[PDB]
Amino acid sequence: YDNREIVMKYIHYKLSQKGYEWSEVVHLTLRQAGDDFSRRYRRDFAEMSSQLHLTPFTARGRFATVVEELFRDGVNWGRIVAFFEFGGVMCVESVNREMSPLVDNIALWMTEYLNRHLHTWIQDNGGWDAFVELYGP
Ligand SMILES: CC1(C)CCC(CN2CCN(c3ccc(C(=O)NS(=O)(=O)c4ccc(NCC5CCOCC5)c([N+](=O)[O-])c4)c(Oc4cc5ccnc-5n(COP(=O)(O)O)c4)c3)CC2)=C(c2ccc(Cl)cc2)C1
Repeated sequence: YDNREIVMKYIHYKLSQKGYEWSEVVHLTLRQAGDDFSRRYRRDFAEMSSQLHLTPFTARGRFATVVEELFRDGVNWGRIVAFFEFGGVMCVESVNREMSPLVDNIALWMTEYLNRHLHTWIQDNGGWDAFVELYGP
Protein backbone atom coordinates (compact mmCIF):
# COMPACT_ATOMS: atom_id res chain seq x y z
CA TYR A 1 0.00 0.00 0.00
CA ASP A 2 1.18 3.43 -1.00
CA ASN A 3 0.35 6.12 1.62
CA ARG A 4 0.78 8.85 -1.04
CA GLU A 5 -1.84 7.20 -3.34
CA ILE A 6 -4.15 6.75 -0.27
CA VAL A 7 -3.81 10.47 0.61
CA MET A 8 -4.21 11.71 -3.07
CA LYS A 9 -7.40 9.63 -3.68
CA TYR A 10 -8.93 10.78 -0.35
CA ILE A 11 -8.30 14.48 -0.92
CA HIS A 12 -9.54 14.20 -4.52
CA TYR A 13 -12.71 12.61 -3.10
CA LYS A 14 -13.21 15.32 -0.41
CA LEU A 15 -12.81 18.18 -2.93
CA SER A 16 -14.88 16.67 -5.79
CA GLN A 17 -17.72 15.59 -3.49
CA LYS A 18 -18.02 19.29 -2.44
CA GLY A 19 -17.85 20.77 -5.98
CA TYR A 20 -14.17 21.85 -5.87
CA GLU A 21 -11.53 21.37 -8.52
CA TRP A 22 -7.96 20.13 -8.02
CA SER A 23 -5.77 -1.26 -3.27
CA GLU A 24 -9.25 -0.04 -4.36
CA VAL A 25 -11.01 -1.64 -1.32
CA VAL A 26 -8.74 0.50 0.95
CA HIS A 27 -9.74 3.70 -0.87
CA LEU A 28 -13.44 2.68 -0.87
CA THR A 29 -13.40 1.74 2.86
CA LEU A 30 -11.73 5.03 3.74
CA ARG A 31 -14.33 7.02 1.71
CA GLN A 32 -17.17 5.23 3.53
CA ALA A 33 -15.53 5.56 6.99
CA GLY A 34 -14.83 9.25 6.43
CA ASP A 35 -18.34 10.00 5.16
CA ASP A 36 -19.70 8.18 8.22
CA PHE A 37 -17.35 10.22 10.51
CA SER A 38 -18.51 13.53 8.96
CA ARG A 39 -22.21 12.55 9.49
CA ARG A 40 -21.61 11.51 13.10
CA TYR A 41 -19.31 14.50 13.99
CA ARG A 42 -20.98 17.45 12.16
CA ARG A 43 -20.58 19.82 15.16
CA ASP A 44 -16.81 19.11 15.36
CA PHE A 45 -16.52 19.91 11.61
CA ALA A 46 -18.34 23.27 11.77
CA GLU A 47 -16.25 24.35 14.78
CA MET A 48 -12.98 23.32 13.05
CA SER A 49 -13.81 24.94 9.63
CA SER A 50 -14.85 28.21 11.34
CA GLN A 51 -12.05 28.43 13.96
CA LEU A 52 -9.19 27.30 11.70
CA HIS A 53 -7.29 30.43 10.66
CA LEU A 54 -5.02 29.69 7.70
CA THR A 55 -2.31 31.43 5.68
CA PRO A 56 0.41 29.93 3.44
CA PHE A 57 2.88 30.70 6.32
CA THR A 58 0.91 29.24 9.29
CA ALA A 59 -0.74 26.24 7.50
CA ARG A 60 1.82 23.59 8.54
CA GLY A 61 1.74 24.75 12.16
CA ARG A 62 -2.07 24.62 12.15
CA PHE A 63 -1.99 21.09 10.65
CA ALA A 64 0.77 19.94 13.18
CA THR A 65 -1.06 21.44 16.19
CA VAL A 66 -4.37 19.65 15.46
CA VAL A 67 -2.83 16.33 14.52
CA GLU A 68 -0.61 16.24 17.68
CA GLU A 69 -3.76 16.73 19.79
CA LEU A 70 -5.71 14.11 17.83
CA PHE A 71 -3.03 11.44 18.44
CA ARG A 72 -1.93 12.63 21.95
CA ASP A 73 -3.54 9.70 23.81
CA GLY A 74 -2.63 7.11 21.17
CA VAL A 75 -3.60 5.87 17.74
CA ASN A 76 -6.75 4.00 16.75
CA TRP A 77 -8.52 3.49 13.39
CA GLY A 78 -11.15 6.06 14.32
CA ARG A 79 -8.45 8.66 14.96
CA ILE A 80 -6.80 7.89 11.60
CA VAL A 81 -10.18 8.44 9.80
CA ALA A 82 -10.51 11.71 11.73
CA PHE A 83 -6.93 12.64 10.51
CA PHE A 84 -8.01 12.14 6.83
CA GLU A 85 -11.24 14.07 7.48
CA PHE A 86 -9.18 16.88 9.12
CA GLY A 87 -6.89 16.88 6.06
CA GLY A 88 -9.99 17.16 3.86
CA VAL A 89 -11.26 20.06 6.02
CA MET A 90 -7.94 21.91 5.54
CA CYS A 91 -8.01 21.30 1.80
CA VAL A 92 -11.59 22.57 1.48
CA GLU A 93 -10.89 25.64 3.67
CA SER A 94 -7.69 26.28 1.59
CA VAL A 95 -9.64 26.23 -1.72
CA ASN A 96 -12.51 28.27 -0.19
CA ARG A 97 -10.10 31.07 0.84
CA GLU A 98 -8.25 31.09 -2.50
CA MET A 99 -5.09 29.48 -1.10
CA SER A 100 -5.48 26.49 -3.46
CA PRO A 101 -1.66 25.92 -3.81
CA LEU A 102 -1.87 24.82 -0.10
CA VAL A 103 -3.79 21.63 -1.15
CA ASP A 104 -0.65 20.08 -2.64
CA ASN A 105 1.32 21.01 0.54
CA ILE A 106 -1.42 19.44 2.74
CA ALA A 107 -1.25 16.22 0.67
CA LEU A 108 2.53 16.19 1.27
CA TRP A 109 2.15 16.79 5.04
CA MET A 110 -0.47 14.05 5.33
CA THR A 111 1.77 11.64 3.36
CA GLU A 112 4.82 12.34 5.58
CA TYR A 113 2.75 12.08 8.75
CA LEU A 114 1.48 8.61 7.65
CA ASN A 115 4.96 7.47 6.64
CA ARG A 116 6.88 8.81 9.67
CA HIS A 117 4.42 8.93 12.61
CA LEU A 118 1.55 6.50 11.83
CA HIS A 119 3.40 3.75 9.91
CA THR A 120 4.58 1.95 13.05
CA TRP A 121 1.10 1.70 14.58
CA ILE A 122 -0.47 0.75 11.24
CA GLN A 123 1.85 -2.26 10.74
CA ASP A 124 1.69 -3.21 14.46
CA ASN A 125 -2.15 -3.30 14.19
CA GLY A 126 -2.49 -5.46 11.05
CA GLY A 127 -1.89 -2.94 8.29
CA TRP A 128 -4.53 -1.38 6.00
CA ASP A 129 -5.83 -5.00 5.43
CA ALA A 130 -6.94 -5.08 9.08
CA PHE A 131 -8.77 -1.73 8.71
CA VAL A 132 -10.61 -3.20 5.64
CA GLU A 133 -11.44 -6.38 7.64
CA LEU A 134 -12.90 -4.31 10.51
CA TYR A 135 -14.86 -1.62 8.61
CA GLY A 136 -14.97 -2.52 4.94
CA PRO A 137 -17.11 -4.58 2.55
C1 LIG B 1 -8.47 16.70 18.06
C2 LIG B 1 -9.30 17.97 17.89
C3 LIG B 1 -8.39 19.19 18.12
C4 LIG B 1 -10.47 17.99 18.89
C5 LIG B 1 -11.50 16.86 18.68
C6 LIG B 1 -11.84 16.67 17.22
C7 LIG B 1 -13.07 15.85 16.91
N1 LIG B 1 -12.98 14.47 17.40
C8 LIG B 1 -14.24 13.73 17.15
C9 LIG B 1 -14.17 12.33 17.75
N2 LIG B 1 -12.98 11.60 17.27
C10 LIG B 1 -12.97 10.21 17.45
C11 LIG B 1 -11.83 9.56 17.95
C12 LIG B 1 -11.81 8.18 18.11
C13 LIG B 1 -12.91 7.41 17.76
C14 LIG B 1 -12.77 5.92 17.86
O1 LIG B 1 -12.03 5.37 18.66
N3 LIG B 1 -13.35 5.23 16.82
S1 LIG B 1 -13.18 3.64 16.57
O2 LIG B 1 -11.79 3.35 16.34
O3 LIG B 1 -13.87 2.97 17.62
C15 LIG B 1 -14.04 3.35 15.06
C16 LIG B 1 -15.41 3.11 15.08
C17 LIG B 1 -16.11 3.06 13.88
C18 LIG B 1 -15.47 3.24 12.65
N4 LIG B 1 -16.18 3.16 11.49
C19 LIG B 1 -17.56 2.73 11.37
C20 LIG B 1 -18.12 3.01 9.99
C21 LIG B 1 -19.56 2.51 9.85
C22 LIG B 1 -20.06 2.74 8.44
O4 LIG B 1 -19.20 2.11 7.47
C23 LIG B 1 -17.86 2.63 7.53
C24 LIG B 1 -17.25 2.40 8.89
C25 LIG B 1 -14.06 3.43 12.68
N5 LIG B 1 -13.23 3.49 11.47
O5 LIG B 1 -12.04 3.72 11.61
O6 LIG B 1 -13.77 3.37 10.38
C26 LIG B 1 -13.36 3.50 13.87
C27 LIG B 1 -14.05 8.06 17.28
O7 LIG B 1 -15.23 7.34 17.02
C28 LIG B 1 -15.71 7.22 15.70
C29 LIG B 1 -14.77 7.16 14.61
C30 LIG B 1 -15.30 6.92 13.37
C31 LIG B 1 -14.83 6.84 12.04
C32 LIG B 1 -15.93 6.64 11.23
N6 LIG B 1 -17.10 6.57 11.95
C33 LIG B 1 -16.73 6.73 13.22
N7 LIG B 1 -17.55 6.82 14.32
C34 LIG B 1 -19.00 6.78 14.13
O8 LIG B 1 -19.39 5.61 14.69
P1 LIG B 1 -20.42 5.34 15.91
O9 LIG B 1 -21.80 5.29 15.26
O10 LIG B 1 -19.96 4.06 16.57
O11 LIG B 1 -20.41 6.63 16.79
C35 LIG B 1 -17.03 7.05 15.56
C36 LIG B 1 -14.09 9.44 17.12
C37 LIG B 1 -11.72 12.35 17.40
C38 LIG B 1 -11.85 13.74 16.79
C39 LIG B 1 -11.10 17.22 16.22
C40 LIG B 1 -11.49 17.16 14.79
C41 LIG B 1 -11.03 16.12 13.98
C42 LIG B 1 -11.43 16.04 12.65
C43 LIG B 1 -12.27 17.01 12.15
CL1 LIG B 1 -12.78 16.91 10.49
C44 LIG B 1 -12.71 18.06 12.92
C45 LIG B 1 -12.32 18.13 14.24
C46 LIG B 1 -9.87 18.03 16.48
